[PDB]
Formats: sequence, structure tokens, C-alpha cells
Amino acid sequence: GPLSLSVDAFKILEDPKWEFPRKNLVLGKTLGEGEFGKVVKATAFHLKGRAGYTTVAVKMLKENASPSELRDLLSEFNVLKQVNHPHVIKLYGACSQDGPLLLIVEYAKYASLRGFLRESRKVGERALTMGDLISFAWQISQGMQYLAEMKLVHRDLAARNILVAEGRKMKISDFGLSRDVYEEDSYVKRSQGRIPVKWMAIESLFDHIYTTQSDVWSFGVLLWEIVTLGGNPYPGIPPERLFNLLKTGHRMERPDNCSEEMYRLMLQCWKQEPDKRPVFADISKDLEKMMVKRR
Repeated sequence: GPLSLSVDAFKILEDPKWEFPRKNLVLGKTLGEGEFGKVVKATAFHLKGRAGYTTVAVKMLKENASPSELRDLLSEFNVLKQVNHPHVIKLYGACSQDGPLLLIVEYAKYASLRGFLRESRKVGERALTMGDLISFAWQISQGMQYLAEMKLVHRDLAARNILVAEGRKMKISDFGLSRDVYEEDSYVKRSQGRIPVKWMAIESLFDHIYTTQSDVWSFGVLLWEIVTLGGNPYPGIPPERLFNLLKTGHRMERPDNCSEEMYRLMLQCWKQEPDKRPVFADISKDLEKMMVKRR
């Protein structure tokens, strides 16, 4: 079927640009679990022209992997090979030939944006200002502008899927669910998706339609996570309630320590009509303005 074709494809495609000798890769502690498997800290010897060891992250399949997980791993590989942007995690290579499939990706020193924020506090624990927060959002927005221009939908935008690298540089990560929309500017799925309900656009949840504008909706939830320093969206509301809550035009309330400007941006991202929501370029412009207005 579709997966057996890809697995075979992936084993035969020589790809000397990506393939990396398993002998030169040394795996360490688990950094955690993502959408389709395990992420471990690792070190790679003579990776892509760099003399010596480079510390990296390696994604691999968890025990008892399903076809869905394998498919997601292969998808993430396929996507990351095509993209290069300072606010997108970098792919370095893969090992396919002599053991389990591994992807070798850039290591982020401060792990997930979510964990980094929750270990922080706002200042008028790490000390972050509203400037810091707007900066983070803007870097993510820039990355998304790029991916949207490549005709990619991420689909799983959330603070747990943003990495914080050296110098607090955001890197969009977890491309296991991302899909090419070059043809029709939409990705549609007959079966139920694997994106957390609370991050999904209303059209995605009801109609299984994914577009750049559904990414824009997830970005607003992400904005909310940032402004709350990694709060849990729709706190206390069970996910199944979202169908009725969204269709009756309810949205999250303005959180504390959040401007009117910032909240207006959130609500714009969550407009029922996808055409009314801003584009990422508009989002970046709105954030830049907030940044300079506050000085």
C-alpha cells in the first residue's frame, strides 16, 4: 500500500546527501516523546563537513510503532529535506541501512518553548518581558510565512512543537503531520486527525479541512500559550465540548497580563471565516508594531 511503497522508496533512494553512517552516531538519554516516536540526545562524528563530534537530536520510532507513526516519521523526513529557514529546525541526516530508521536533527539547548516558559516568570526562574514574548511570537510567525510560501501546512502548531535554541532562537519543529498543499491550497483528510482538538481550527475540527489559515488559528492558540507563559488552552473544559463551544462563537477570554492589541490579534486568528483571519505576513507586521510601540 502507500506505506510499503514509501518504505521501499526510502530504502532504495541512495541519498548520499542525507544518509549518515550509524557507526558515527552515539545515542544518549531520552529528551522526550513527540507525535510519532522518541527524541534522544545524541552526538555525531564528522557530520556534514564538521570535524569532530556535533551534539544533535535523533528522532526514532517508539516500541510497538504503528503504520501511522512510521508514516509520520517518513513524512517529517520528506518535509525537512525541502526546507531551510533560521526559525525551522534543521535536518542533518538519517540512518536507514543497518538498524532502525533514525532522523538526525538540530539539538535545541532549551528544549520546548512550552517547558521553557513554564520554568520562567514575567518581569515588569528565568526573567522574561512582554518584549521577549513578542519576539518569540514574531520569530515563529516569520518561520510560518516561509512554510506557507513553500505551500506547506504544519497542522500541529503549538508551544510543545516549538524548540528554543541557543540565544533563545525559536525553531518550528515536529513536521510529522505537515502536508504539501501546492495543488489545491488545502489538505483534506477523510479519517479523524491526530492534532489535539484544542489547537484545531473550527473548519479542521468539523470539516477536516487544513489550510494556511487553519495554521493561523493554531498560531493564535500558540500566542495564548506564550502570553500565559505556557498555560493550558481552554483550562478545565473537556475537549469534546469544543464542538459546541466553537460553533456558538465562544473563544478563550483575554488572559491576564495581555494587552488589548495582543488579544485582538488572537481573536482575529480565531475568526470563524478562514478568509477573515490575518496571514502570517500580517501577523508579523502586527507583532513588530507592538514591539516598537512598547519602547
